[PDB]
Amino acid sequence: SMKVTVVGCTHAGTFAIKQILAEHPDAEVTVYERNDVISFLSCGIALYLGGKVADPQGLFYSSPEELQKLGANVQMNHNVLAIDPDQKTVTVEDLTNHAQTTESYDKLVMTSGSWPIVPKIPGIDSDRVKLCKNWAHAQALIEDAKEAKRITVIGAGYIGAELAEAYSTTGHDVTLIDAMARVMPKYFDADFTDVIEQDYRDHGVQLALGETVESFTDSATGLTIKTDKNSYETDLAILCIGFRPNTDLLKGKVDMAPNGAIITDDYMRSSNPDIFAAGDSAAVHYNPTHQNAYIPLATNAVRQGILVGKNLVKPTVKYMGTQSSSGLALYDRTIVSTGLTLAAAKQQGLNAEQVIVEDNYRPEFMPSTEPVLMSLVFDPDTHRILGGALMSKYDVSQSANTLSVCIQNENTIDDLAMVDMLFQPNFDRPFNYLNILAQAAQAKVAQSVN
Amino acid sequence: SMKVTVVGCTHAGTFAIKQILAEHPDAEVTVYERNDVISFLSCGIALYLGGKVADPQGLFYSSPEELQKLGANVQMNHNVLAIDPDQKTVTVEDLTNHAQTTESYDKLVMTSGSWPIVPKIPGIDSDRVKLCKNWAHAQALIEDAKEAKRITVIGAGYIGAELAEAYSTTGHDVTLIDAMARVMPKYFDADFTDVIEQDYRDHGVQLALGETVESFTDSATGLTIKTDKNSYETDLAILCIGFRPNTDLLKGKVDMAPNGAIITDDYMRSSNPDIFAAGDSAAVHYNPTHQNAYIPLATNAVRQGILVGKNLVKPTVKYMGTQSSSGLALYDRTIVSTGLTLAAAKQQGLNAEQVIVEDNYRPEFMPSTEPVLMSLVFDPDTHRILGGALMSKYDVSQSANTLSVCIQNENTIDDLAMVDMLFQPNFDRPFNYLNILAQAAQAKVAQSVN
Ligand SMILES: Cc1cc2nc3c(=O)[nH]c(=O)nc-3n(C[C@H](O)[C@H](O)[C@H](O)COP(=O)(O)OP(=O)(O)OC[C@H]3O[C@@H](n4cnc5c(N)ncnc54)[C@H](O)[C@@H]3O)c2cc1C
Ligand SMILES: Cc1cc2nc3c(=O)[nH]c(=O)nc-3n(C[C@H](O)[C@H](O)[C@H](O)COP(=O)(O)OP(=O)(O)OC[C@H]3O[C@@H](n4cnc5c(N)ncnc54)[C@H](O)[C@@H]3O)c2cc1C
Repeated sequence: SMKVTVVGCTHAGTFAIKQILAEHPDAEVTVYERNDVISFLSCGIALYLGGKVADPQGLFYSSPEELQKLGANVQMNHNVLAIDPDQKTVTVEDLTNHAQTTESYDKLVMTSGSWPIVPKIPGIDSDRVKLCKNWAHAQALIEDAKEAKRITVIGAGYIGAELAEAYSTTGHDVTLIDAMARVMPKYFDADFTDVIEQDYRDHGVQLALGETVESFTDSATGLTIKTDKNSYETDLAILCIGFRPNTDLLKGKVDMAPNGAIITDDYMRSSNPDIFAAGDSAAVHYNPTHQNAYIPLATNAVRQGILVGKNLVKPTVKYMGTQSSSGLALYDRTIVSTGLTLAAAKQQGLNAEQVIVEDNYRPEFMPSTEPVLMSLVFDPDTHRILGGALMSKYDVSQSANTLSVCIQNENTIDDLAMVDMLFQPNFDRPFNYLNILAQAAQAKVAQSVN
Repeated sequence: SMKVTVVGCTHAGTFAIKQILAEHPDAEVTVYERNDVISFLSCGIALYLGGKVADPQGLFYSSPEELQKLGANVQMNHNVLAIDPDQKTVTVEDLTNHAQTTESYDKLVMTSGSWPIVPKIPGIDSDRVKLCKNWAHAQALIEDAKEAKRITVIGAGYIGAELAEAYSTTGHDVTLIDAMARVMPKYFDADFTDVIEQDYRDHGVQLALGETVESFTDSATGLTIKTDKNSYETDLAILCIGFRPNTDLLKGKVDMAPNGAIITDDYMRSSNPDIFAAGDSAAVHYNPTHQNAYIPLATNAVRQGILVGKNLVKPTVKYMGTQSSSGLALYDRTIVSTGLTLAAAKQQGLNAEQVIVEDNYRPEFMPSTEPVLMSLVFDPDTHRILGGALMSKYDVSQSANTLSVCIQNENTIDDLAMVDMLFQPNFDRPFNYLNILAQAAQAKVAQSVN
């Protein structure tokens, strides 16, 4: 029977194994995972530290026992040491006793995920510097936070943004450091990040943007972080400066993006047709640019993992690409986005323009309403929508998914300006705020012809 | 100068006039309207009677003074008595002094809307039987509600359902009478309306479904309503049994649906190329069936009004059709839908199947979560989505707009099962509930092929 080896099992491996067992019940599925746990939702780390999680056992949706019950050979606490594609073998180490074995496979599923970026900064190995990815990192931060009054987050991505907000609302002195000029520049344009950065300042968070960390120096009174512009002392530092594909097992053996992300076809097959990749270990087709990108999100992991099971024997279901749709909740604001920002679109030489619209999402005669700040990025010549974002105290998260479907179908600002959307004052004005947003883009395009 | 006559001005006429004046500033636009007010939002009637509207003056978004300021010859309190499309002339009556005039036009915009259906039932002319459409009807119900403990709603569509809910939550004894079997069967299937009808019973509303009103008889202690199965005494009866296109001015002169709705091309031109129709006076292109239908919603009126302005001279912007996307709030429940129900699809002999899913909309480890009941109607052959509905105490209204864009682009259950949507525990599971909905539809299709 067909032998399948799965390297790594958090989200992409979990969905791949379940899919393979469901559609090929005769296949021999062996899975190796360094940790003793699977299906951990890292998105809940900041939610717990922020107080919002009572039972940490709810942060798991699967288990090694469940995959075993489904018919999988589950080998937890195993570290894959080598992958031999020409001999189609794999060498694995049992971390409980160093026992090494060499096994054959017919298909290999590379779901080894990613690992945080740790730069060559002097003193970064300090015990007051912590990572924040897996369940082990979470349990450490859970116990270490009660004593760390001063928290410093290094890296102003969405993960770093969530940690700073979660620690600020729980009685900590928070400093947010990043070398980039703005917070979360991949998701939102300057109009959005200006409001968010003001929210951090209003809540006492010290913003140290545009500064590069140079050294970590430990003393009795805490950890001293020196940047090219200032110096800070903290009780704990957390690294949130991005992720790197954990694919060195296949380096030089399958085609890769410069950062190590495995390049796949539309059926999740690598350059080696017997090695599949899914999740943080792989690149994704970015629909707005029709090129590969590294977008390490759980949405890609669960989707690509399913496709691995669909296409294990032969191509069956094509990958639909992604728009990198994301959403965040910070200081009672819902901040969502999808596709390209204006900055990213121009940074990549695309013909793009932007409209910014602020409106109450539902009529004022209602008992309450709330302003929603909206952005729409579009090609001024083809009118094709390239991206969009919404920010409001009202939960506007589902509108980003509406925009994602628009971009998936390559709809224009003219499609969105008039497409049928419901009206009821409990929810919106006669035209939905997404219609109003696209009508503003039309007016900006019209203001150009005349 | 091009002379334009607009017959009727609530929503479709308001948007048409503003659009015509903006894109043809040198048009002579003359508008006649029986009422002395424009742009009244009839959806606010039930919202006020439910205590959700402090100032009823805010239920307007434009005014005759505004249209005149924009350049239009605004003739309020005028009743158009005749239209001659051959000679391109109109005959109007000034309702303030009975004065009649006769004017010519180059183009005529027929935005005469609709009027409630009044059946030939004995006693229905009683002063205790009230209509519920325009601002004059609203003021009467606002003043009568104080003296009407017992309210009887006739017609269990969305309008009557909202009135019954509004009165019942404000201390009124409510009876909901209708001859059809379910409430709002044009929007929702039985799984949804069973829960809705149960909410009415839990809140003390007397559901008189499957009953046919036979007479209204005034008595000493109010109004006696006799049906074929029961007898009711009430203080106020409100007719909510549907709407008829108010188009008798053009009967036999332009092509019409059997109910009188004016049939237009994709540019809102009637069979007479110089007469446009928009709003409740017209039939709409229904995308799920690709046929003309009568769907009197404010969403269609504001859209088709805009298209009249853009297509006044020559065809410029095509009509995108509609999905009849709608949404309501009944007893803290957000209930939204778009496209075909399974009942309506089978009633028209369409190859259609349905899947029903109930799930918590976001993970259980969050501080709170809420169940959402979901429906997806699809063609089991082509996999094309025909319609969908969602119901939850959490505001899921935006998801119906996502399904509308899906139907607009003729996406399949396979497209929706895997299309990129954001994940963050504040909003959804790793797969958005819309993804999960379409994945269950794939499962139903899969269990039939094997
Ligand atoms: C704090 C945090 C918050 C996040 N929030 C969100 C969010 O809100 N929304 C969203 O969409 N995404 C979010 N993400 C990203 C999301 O968690 C990742 O995309 C997801 O973990 C990727 O799934 P994966 O299984 O492909 O990768 P991984 O989770 O990294 O799984 C890889 C596994 O492979 C194992 N492994 C690696 N090498 C070997 C080897 N030689 N032998 C054996 N095992 C090996 C590793 O032990 C690891 O467990 C967040 C991430 C973090 C860190
Ligand atoms: C209680 C109620 C609640 C509703 N709730 C919603 C909702 O929540 N969401 C939604 O999308 N839709 C809703 N609707 C429907 C929506 O209000 C209508 O579709 C909308 O009014 C249609 O706009 P219209 O201008 O085309 O038609 P109309 O509102 O009927 O306007 C027609 C105008 O033309 C005038 N007129 C007619 N004949 C003549 C004549 N010979 N001479 C001069 N003037 C004339 C009339 O006086 C009238 O003012 C609701 C309707 C009602 C009645």
